[PDB]
Amino acid sequence: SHMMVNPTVFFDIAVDGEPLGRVSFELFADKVPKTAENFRALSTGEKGFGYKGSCFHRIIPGFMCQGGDFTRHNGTGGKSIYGEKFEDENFILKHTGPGILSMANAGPNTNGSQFFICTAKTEWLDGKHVVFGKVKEGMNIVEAMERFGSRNGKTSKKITIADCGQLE
Repeated sequence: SHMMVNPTVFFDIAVDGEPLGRVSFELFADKVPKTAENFRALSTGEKGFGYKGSCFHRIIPGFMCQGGDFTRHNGTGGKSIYGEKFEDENFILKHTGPGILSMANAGPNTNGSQFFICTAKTEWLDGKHVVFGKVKEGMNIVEAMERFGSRNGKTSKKITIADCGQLE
């Protein structure tokens, strides 16, 4: 069969509570359905929990912006829609360049809710982080976010997902 149109999610980002702009993502539901569905549902909040009001805890210039720890706000928390953790679905897609959306994890088969947005090609992550989407619009907003990170990931201003959901 021919694929359905892949879903699209938005984040509205704020910096110290001041609006910055919107980033929207294509989710590769065609190729990585279970992992796309988790991120989609966490973005709408439809299971009773999710990304709205969470922070980007770890940002490294030249490398990636990381968020999705909506329970502990520091990289030690988060949960999936399936349970605390779920398996690596597949490694079909690779970390090819800026904009790629991929799962953060704590080793093999430990996906929760944490994710990162690449700002460069990061091929050393191929085969151990599941790639499941890409920025489709607002890569410039990710580049603005990026400036507020540092080599050790600590942010110099508070970067938050003020609002998020699905646009048709």
